[PDB]
Amino acid sequence: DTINAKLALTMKSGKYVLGYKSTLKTLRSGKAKLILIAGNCPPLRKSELEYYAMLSKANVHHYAGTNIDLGTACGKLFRVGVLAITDAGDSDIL
RNA sequence: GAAGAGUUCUCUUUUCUUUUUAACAAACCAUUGAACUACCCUGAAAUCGGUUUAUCCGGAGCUAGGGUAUGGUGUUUGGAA
Repeated sequence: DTINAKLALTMKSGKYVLGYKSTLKTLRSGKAKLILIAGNCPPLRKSELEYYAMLSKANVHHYAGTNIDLGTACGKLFRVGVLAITDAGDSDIL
């Protein structure tokens, strides 16, 4: 299966936050299990998000597709630069 | 409104003139006129919203709420009656 389907599954039944500021909050709290980073993300931000994840022992997936594709992949009609998944629910993302 | 003047068969509570306030200094300031202009904080937006005369803006963080800065040929005064 593709990550888009897993992302579509985990948003039907699951927990998530969208965007940079909310992602940092879940990484700080320790409830972020997996963060998805858009392919065209700012290069400095990617280093910061990767560092936050390593400190909180969360997985990072730099998956191909821009913030436009990531926004579409979550079913939203706006660009998404980074996702944080606190709960897969019924999906097999983790 | 006031002071003076012009006209006045008749009419005209009339017509005309004067009724000013500098550099500089201080405190405020989007109030009273011009800002959500830029930035920050909270928060996280699809039933998408905000918004200009001019359609641009937002998960790279909208709307909203509260702040910070920019400051006079503005205000209140000193100067200055």
